[PDB]
Amino acid sequence: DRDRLRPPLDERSLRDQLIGAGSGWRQLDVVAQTGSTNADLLARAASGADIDGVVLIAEHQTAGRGRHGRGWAATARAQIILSVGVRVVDVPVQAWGWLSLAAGLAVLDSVAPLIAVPPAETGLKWPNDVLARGGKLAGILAEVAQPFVVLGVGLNVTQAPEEVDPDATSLLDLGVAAPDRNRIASRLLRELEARIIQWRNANPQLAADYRARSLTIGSRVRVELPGGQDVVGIARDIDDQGRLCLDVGGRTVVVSAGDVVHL
Ligand SMILES: Nc1ncnc2c1ncn2[C@H]1CNC[C@@H](COS(=O)(=O)NC(=O)CCCC[C@@H]2SC[C@@H]3NC(=O)N[C@@H]32)O1
Repeated sequence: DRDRLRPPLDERSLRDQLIGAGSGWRQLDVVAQTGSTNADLLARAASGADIDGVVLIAEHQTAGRGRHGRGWAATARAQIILSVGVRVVDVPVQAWGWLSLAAGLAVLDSVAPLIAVPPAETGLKWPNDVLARGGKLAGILAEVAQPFVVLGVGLNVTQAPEEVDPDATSLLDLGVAAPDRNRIASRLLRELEARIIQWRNANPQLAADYRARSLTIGSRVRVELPGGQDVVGIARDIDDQGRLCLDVGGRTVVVSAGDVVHL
């Protein structure tokens, strides 16, 4: 059973590795349990905390939140569940969508080398679902608390799909025999720091790297839009606002938000 593969995080070691000269992370806490790490960081910002470069990791999360008012499920120590704060006020608002795409890229790049063979449908589903073998390996949620965005990552490490969602997968289920969450969390946060810096500086490599890992671009898709309408087309590109560009029988439709199904 998977619980024998879920030792606790080592908070001291993470701080040792991630906080100090050369690193932009300013604070890191591991809590045993909370409702929602995104909610917690937002609440800190709401009461005046400077949450830029602040990391909050929860071993367990009981009232997790997904995009568009959905949920996120977890069992204790089975995921890496974290939120970070990012000051965004210095960047034009039209570019903030790319911060969420950057986070997906970082999560993917941090775990991709751990999988034995790269199986089909492994990469990013727009916006930033991390997929492996067509299963959802991580979900990312970005929320605003001016002058910040809070980025939240739920990454299935040993999480069983029946525990959370039938379309989920985990590093364990992909063949990582003994995943080390301290190693993985450190890699994730180092990748994320670089991608946040690229985003802040409008580095073209961010969009290029996102395209290189996109499962959505080039695919026939059905996109379920907020408001409950569907559009079926072929995904062609992402624009400068991080929006999905669809070819719908020769007519272009640009979507800011939606649920993508690869057909
Ligand atoms: N562990 C699962 N694996 C894979 N699929 C799942 C799982 N738990 C439900 N799901 C499914 C169930 N249906 C809804 C769906 C929500 O998907 S969603 O709209 O694309 N949103 C997301 O994927 C964003 C999720 C962000 C979660 C992080 S955890 C740390 C932070 N704090 C917080 O409250 N939210 C963020 O997730």
